[PDB]
Amino acid sequence: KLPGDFGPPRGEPIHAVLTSPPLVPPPVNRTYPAKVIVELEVVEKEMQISEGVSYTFWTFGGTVPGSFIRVRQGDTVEFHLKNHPSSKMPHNINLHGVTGPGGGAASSFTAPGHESQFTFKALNEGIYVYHCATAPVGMHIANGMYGLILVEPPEGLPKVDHEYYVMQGDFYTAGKYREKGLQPFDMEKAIDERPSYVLFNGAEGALTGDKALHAKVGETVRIFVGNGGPNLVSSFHVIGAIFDQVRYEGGTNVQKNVQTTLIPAGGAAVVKFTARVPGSYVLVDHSIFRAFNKGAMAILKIDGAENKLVYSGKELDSVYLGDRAAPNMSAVTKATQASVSGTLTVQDQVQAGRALFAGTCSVCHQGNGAGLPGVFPPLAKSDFLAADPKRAMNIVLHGLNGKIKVNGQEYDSVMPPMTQLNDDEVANILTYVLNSWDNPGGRVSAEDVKKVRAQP
Amino acid sequence: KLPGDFGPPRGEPIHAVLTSPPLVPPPVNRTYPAKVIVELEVVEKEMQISEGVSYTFWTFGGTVPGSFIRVRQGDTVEFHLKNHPSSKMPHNINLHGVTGPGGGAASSFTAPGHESQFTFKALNEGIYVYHCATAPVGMHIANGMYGLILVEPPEGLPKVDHEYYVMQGDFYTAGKYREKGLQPFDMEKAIDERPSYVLFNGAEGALTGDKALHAKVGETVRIFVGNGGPNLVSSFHVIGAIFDQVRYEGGTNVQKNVQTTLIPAGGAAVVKFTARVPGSYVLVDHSIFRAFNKGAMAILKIDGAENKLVYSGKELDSVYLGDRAAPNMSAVTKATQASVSGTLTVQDQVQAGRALFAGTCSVCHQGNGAGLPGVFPPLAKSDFLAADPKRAMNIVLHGLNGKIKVNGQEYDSVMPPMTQLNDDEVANILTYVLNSWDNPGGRVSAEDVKKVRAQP
Amino acid sequence: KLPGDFGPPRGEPIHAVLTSPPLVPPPVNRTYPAKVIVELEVVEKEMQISEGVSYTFWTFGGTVPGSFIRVRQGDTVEFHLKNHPSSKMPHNINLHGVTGPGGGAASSFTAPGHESQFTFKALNEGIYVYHCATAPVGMHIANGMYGLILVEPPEGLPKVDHEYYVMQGDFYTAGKYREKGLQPFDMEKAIDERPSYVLFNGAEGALTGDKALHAKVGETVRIFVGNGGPNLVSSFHVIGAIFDQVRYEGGTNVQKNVQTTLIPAGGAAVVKFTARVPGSYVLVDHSIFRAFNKGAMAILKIDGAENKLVYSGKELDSVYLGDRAAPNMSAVTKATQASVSGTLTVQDQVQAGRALFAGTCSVCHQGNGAGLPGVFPPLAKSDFLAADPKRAMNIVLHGLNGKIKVNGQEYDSVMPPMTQLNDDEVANILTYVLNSWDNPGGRVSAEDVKKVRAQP
Ligand code: HEC
Ligand code: HEC
Ligand code: HEC
Ligand SMILES: [Cu+2]
Ligand SMILES: [Cu+2]
Ligand SMILES: [Cu+2]
Ligand SMILES: [Cu+2]
Ligand SMILES: [Cu+2]
Ligand SMILES: [Cu+2]
Repeated sequence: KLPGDFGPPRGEPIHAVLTSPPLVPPPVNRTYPAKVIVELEVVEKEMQISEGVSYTFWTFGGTVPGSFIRVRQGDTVEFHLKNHPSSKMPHNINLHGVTGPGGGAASSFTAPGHESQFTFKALNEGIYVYHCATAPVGMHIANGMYGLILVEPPEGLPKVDHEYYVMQGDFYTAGKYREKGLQPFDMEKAIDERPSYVLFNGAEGALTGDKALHAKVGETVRIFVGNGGPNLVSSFHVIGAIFDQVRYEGGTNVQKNVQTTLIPAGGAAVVKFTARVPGSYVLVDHSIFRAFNKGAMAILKIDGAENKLVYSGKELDSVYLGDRAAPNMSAVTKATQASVSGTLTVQDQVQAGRALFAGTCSVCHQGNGAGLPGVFPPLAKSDFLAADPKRAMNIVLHGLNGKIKVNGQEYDSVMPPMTQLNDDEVANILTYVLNSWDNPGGRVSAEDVKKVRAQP
Repeated sequence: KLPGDFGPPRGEPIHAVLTSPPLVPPPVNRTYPAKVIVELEVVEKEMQISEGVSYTFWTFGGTVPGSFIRVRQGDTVEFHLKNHPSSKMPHNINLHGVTGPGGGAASSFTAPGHESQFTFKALNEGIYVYHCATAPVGMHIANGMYGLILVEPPEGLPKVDHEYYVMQGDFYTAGKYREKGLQPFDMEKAIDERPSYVLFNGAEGALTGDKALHAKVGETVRIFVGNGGPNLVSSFHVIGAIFDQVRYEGGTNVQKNVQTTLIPAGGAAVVKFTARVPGSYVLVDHSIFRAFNKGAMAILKIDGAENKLVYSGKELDSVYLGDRAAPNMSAVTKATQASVSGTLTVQDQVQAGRALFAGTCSVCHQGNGAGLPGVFPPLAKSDFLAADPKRAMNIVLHGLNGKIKVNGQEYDSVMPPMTQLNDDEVANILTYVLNSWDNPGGRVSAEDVKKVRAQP
Repeated sequence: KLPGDFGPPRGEPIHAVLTSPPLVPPPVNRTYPAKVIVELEVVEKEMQISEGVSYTFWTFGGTVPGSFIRVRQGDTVEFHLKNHPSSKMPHNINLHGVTGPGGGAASSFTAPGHESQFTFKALNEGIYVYHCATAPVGMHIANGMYGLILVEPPEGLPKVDHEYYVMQGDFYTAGKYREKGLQPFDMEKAIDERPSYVLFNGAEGALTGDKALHAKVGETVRIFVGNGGPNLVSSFHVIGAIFDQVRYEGGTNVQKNVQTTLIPAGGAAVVKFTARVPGSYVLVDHSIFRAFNKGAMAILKIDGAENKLVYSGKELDSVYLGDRAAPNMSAVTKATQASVSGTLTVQDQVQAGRALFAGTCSVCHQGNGAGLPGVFPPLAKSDFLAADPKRAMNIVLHGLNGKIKVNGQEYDSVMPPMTQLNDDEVANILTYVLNSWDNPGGRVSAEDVKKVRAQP
């Protein structure tokens, strides 16, 4: 007999439990094969990919990644794909782990307002990516059409305290990283495999700050980790921790005691972690510019007792978490909305600048702007700043080096350029600085920065 | 004793069986070590990399990938490399799995019209890439100079019903993807790892349509899978199926029951598949823009009985196979030749357009141009098209959105731009549309499209 | 108990042995857990990334990669990070394998002239990358802030004859590959993952020529192999040899008998090799343009007796090692310094050209400039060259094809363009050619080449 040869479906049909990320459906907890009816609906919708940056996502079930599907090896799955009548595109589905043409894609082609169905036996146990397979396939996947399906072994997976759902994807916007507004898909960037964002669960900050995953010291955590791509291979890593186990798809091989593991485009793995020390543990793609310049960071926050014999030291994690150490960056979202409305206040800018100043500036100038005498000059009550507050725009954009004097102290160092910052970002940061620490006040606009950036 | 310590060569020397892709030489079927004489000749030659796109390939044995070499662990191999006198470049060979300097490259340097020889013992069992290692090494590999050598274990590999030879490579043309004509190698793209094509066996469509690999339900298939690079790592995947086994090079580890596996640049693996359900099973690099935008798709076609208990659904695989669902795209080849000759007819364009319309347009407008009332507007007898057939060029290149009326029905949707299409492609597709379904006829030329593309 | 539950530290504290690449500290050779005090100092310093190309590296311990740290599983490590007062940036450290927030980064933030300390228990055996984790994290890593820490199993690793330390990194210069002078970090290239250099141990030629690693026939070699990134995944390969074992981080899985293995960004592996045949064995990233166009080649040189039954052939390894076959390229370094000083002589240029001519030109024109009658035309006493020595600049930059006559012999072949060569390189090569083999003498300057390159 084939694999999953467990007998005919028994009992009543089961109408399947789908879940939204980062959560997983419960274990099926049964010892017999069932007929499982799955209903999944495609929805095309604008969502925020980053604070003040909107994108038209194409979704399975209203989320990126799509709704999580959980069945048992040997089940017969009757799959219903609906395409919402608001959709502009046709869609379909390819489930990895399906035995058949297109993994279902050949049978699930569904126009807006229609529904398709096909049936498959889940022969292969494992964790599997599913995704849309409608031409142009890459555009559909790039727009967010991917998720996971778990096919349990017949005895179920071992019990753990938490199960979570995390999926990486690469995204291609016409605009640059953190450029505000509704950003179109960019086919040229996509073909060249040059993403503007690389994210977990469809957005910057999806799993950071107040949206972190949780567990307690001593608890076990299983994460179902997908890589939807379309194009990147993840050097998937947990900062400050180790994986007890890493298992790809339905593979017989299991790797144990590793921290860094390569996930193919379209690949999926199950990882397991045991919490040992409190704090924030960071899931990243260790192709590091993805993690720290394009959004590829997610957090597991562990609460419980300290273990000073295992780890003893200070906890200044804003030095690397930067602007994602805080609970959120809602001040940026709000400043952007107010700017679109034409109602942007000085305070709107100050609070957005405060959020962005973390990491970006604070690593050298400190959270309080004091700097460090002789090494980093102060922004707090800075005579150099007050002498020519406009020149601060050039300093941020193009850097500063050479001998300067600030508040009666000599400096001879190097501030790197930060040209990657967008005009609103520079404007907001500088407005924050001007309105803090007894600086002269006033404001810098995005338009001011635009003019300075354009100077030869 | 070293590995492969099986005794001295016995018997008469064996003059080795080389094969062209996608076929493999027979199992050596012997229990003793032999002296094996291998003769391989380099040939530089123009071949079609895509329909109407020529490239000057540099080849081992006249093909990309090069001729497959099959020996037994413990054999002594006397390797003769000839370089055809028509060659312009010198060449050599590095066989992975060889124990010695350059894997042979140090001893096989061969000018045009010359022959070299070196001898090695095959100590290491496994599947191995070989390639040219002549400066500039990357240019030689990019031009197609790679293949596989199998070193069998002494007892042979387990018997299977079919053995096939598939090798991925990344290619670098001065022109864009599907731009017609003789395309030079592009060193700048190659250094930047920005390929224009990513292919199996040296050409788009090498293993699709009427050139698919075959097997029957119940049969086992072994594929020797190489990645010649030069630069890309393949997220190697089979759509709608699973690999029973994946083994890299001569490694002791074997992974079982996986669908997606990472093959390094210069890597090789042996995969095994058991056919379970009829249909087309697609080998891809799941860095998806490679598979669906740059040519990285190959097909294994399985014939036999349906198994509706395992898979039950419709078979509309043109939705993802697109223009590669058909037996071939020879109409494109022919239209391109006629265009070069100055003898391009309306019918030449119509048939080339018909081939390209599959996937590219048919996913929304349907194979018969009818569209779907209220959702996708018709191209069949389209009053909107007839009203300004020229505007169709702008629609294809730059998309269309907003409210329009077509054949007495209102539409308010979005047709994405398709700027990646080349001028001949747009011209041919539109000529096909104009001459089908009682549309007004006439034709669009590549030159017409060029003018429209150049408008600001 | 956790992992590494071996008891409390015993004995006196041990002040740890750090080593500079390519060497490793000795095995700890003990059976009890210790308190180990580690002192590591950050130094920012200019070094040569390539001959005549300077870069401002940021280093742990004065080298790239940083000093190697070696402890035993179950040790308590008291980590002191100093930041030299000459530093312009703050720094910190994240050690993979540490159980705690940021792998230490949260507790080791250190301004110039300061010192930090934190303590951790080494629970996890394995080889691990460490790196700086100070915002912007990618810039710090790109500038060279990474190394390895080995956490031994309690019984120690098996004995071998040699242990070496090799770490790959990708680097991002404003200038192009081999463009001379002090090269700034290029943030735009880094974000796009488009490195100008890909190196082992921080420099082109760090481990080639007279800086090769050594062993003898019959000896075992262990290499601790890191990939610091920041961005690339290495298709890590040894030319002409095989790895007996490859083990990632602290993983339970060990792969045996492979030649090509994928190392994630931020990953580390221990590989083992047994020397069998004399010669030069090349460690490369087999994304081949990295290895042969961006510096990603290192050498293990094996001395001892020939084994003609295993490998019998000539040894012309300059065909692929090119300009790295020689002991060094010091003539390039010297010519560049003299050019900066305004004291560049004809002889300075001749010797620099001689070094660069290897591989680059010699593969076709031969080491003695004789070429091959009818196939490659001579540079030795070339009438074609003497007829218009200036035209040689265009020939190098833009190639040459078609019918020509040289020293009374007809040629009809193709010399590819070599536009990637920098102006000084072309000038030096041509000066070498003009002053060798009874050619007319004189010289070509970088400024001459610049003018020709700029012609339309
Ligand atoms: C990596 C260190 C570092 C970072 C990050 C950094 N700076 Fe600076 N900044 C400096 C140094 C050093 C100087 C002094 C330069 C010199 O010696 O020529 C400086 C100078 C300045 C000055 C002028 C002198 C003064 O004290 O008024 C301003 C204004 C300033 N920085 C603002 C910012 C802002 C705003 C940010 C973030 C957007 C930022 N800097 C990020 C190191 C840094
Ligand atoms: C993903 C869906 C999709 C694809 C693929 C697509 N179209 Fe369209 N096309 C549309 C939609 C929707 C409209 C109507 C746009 C609107 O509502 O503003 C349209 C409009 C048009 C029109 C004008 C209206 C009409 O019916 O005459 C033409 C002509 C056309 N398409 C031709 C093509 C051609 C040729 C191709 C392929 C090269 C193509 N389209 C590919 C969705 C698509
Ligand atoms: C891959 C082969 C190859 C390489 C590498 C190469 N050449 Fe050539 N070179 C040729 C060929 C072939 C010709 C003749 C072209 C023709 O037939 O039109 C040529 C022609 C020339 C000529 C003009 C004819 C003559 O003999 O004087 C010069 C000068 C020359 N090469 C110099 C160089 C220099 C300097 C280098 C390296 C920087 C170089 N070449 C690298 C193949 C090569
Ligand atoms: Cu879709
Ligand atoms: Cu897929
Ligand atoms: Cu070659
Ligand atoms: Cu190789
Ligand atoms: Cu640092
Ligand atoms: Cu790290």
